[PDB]
Amino acid sequence: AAAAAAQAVAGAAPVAAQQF
Repeated sequence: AAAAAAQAVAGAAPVAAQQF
């Protein structure tokens, strides 16, 4: 669970950064 959690956030982060 931890590894997956972390990986989804790492991947998502920069996307959100481009829009807000």
